[PDB]
Amino acid sequence: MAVVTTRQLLESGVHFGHQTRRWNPKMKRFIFTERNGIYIIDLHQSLTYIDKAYAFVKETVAKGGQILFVGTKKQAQESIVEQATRVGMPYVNQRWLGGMLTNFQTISKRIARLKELEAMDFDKVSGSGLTKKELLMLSREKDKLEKDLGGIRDMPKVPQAVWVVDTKKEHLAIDEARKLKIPVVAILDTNCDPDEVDYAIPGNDDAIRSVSLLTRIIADAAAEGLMARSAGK
RNA sequence: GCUCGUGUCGUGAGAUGUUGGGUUAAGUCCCGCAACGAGCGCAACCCUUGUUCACUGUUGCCAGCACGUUAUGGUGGGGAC
Repeated sequence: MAVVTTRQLLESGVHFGHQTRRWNPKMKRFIFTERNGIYIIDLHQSLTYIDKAYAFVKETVAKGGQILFVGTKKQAQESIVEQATRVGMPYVNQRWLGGMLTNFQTISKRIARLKELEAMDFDKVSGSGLTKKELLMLSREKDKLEKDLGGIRDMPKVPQAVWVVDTKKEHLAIDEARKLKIPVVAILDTNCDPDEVDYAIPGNDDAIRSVSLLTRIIADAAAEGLMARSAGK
């Protein structure tokens, strides 16, 4: 969308990148100016790329829409979850584990187990008595499953697209996504790869708000598409 | 301790899980983790021993009561031990 063009980007500081020490060579075209070691995003083609990502997410929600918001960095832990819960869009925030996208059967088994336990554990703790170190360990297992699984509850089948923040940390997600052929949209700074991302959105990924405004705008896009789905049906 | 399902890595045998840090009598748990799970083992359920309560009182027991061959709770009786 408009997102007041480059004004919001410049005020927030998206133009920041990484220094010369580590760099992905596929960024040769993507160079504005060498300012104080930190690489500078031109932020001009960024508008076009975010517009293209917006168009693709509109098309995905037109065909029905299922975006998996994957995130692990401390700069996005407290940002991804709130917007994903607001839009009602599936998300993972703590320890994206090997599988899920490929271990569909096991993850669905754990989804069913979590669904049944979230009721039976509460019924047992609130009703009939139970001894210690058994109810306690079941509650602890519930807590661990809740910590390691958030918005993954609601998915009937394989998703439609995945939104990635800090692909360097969440590398395995893109490998699974490319193996199973799902659209990928990711935040990439000057050290990431365009070959493994179809709809690439360059920009900083080291600040809390730097990923927060992008996740907020894509959440607004998802909410608008979900509203339009009422007429689309 | 030994393995499996699925995933993943490798052309392949195979690997990962099951490595690492901490802990435990224990692959016992915890933390992190391309692993996510499960199974047989460990543990627990069983028997016995250590404390205690209720119930029952003979062929067991005898605190309070009455005699007993002198004598043996032998006796009527007693639920205390």
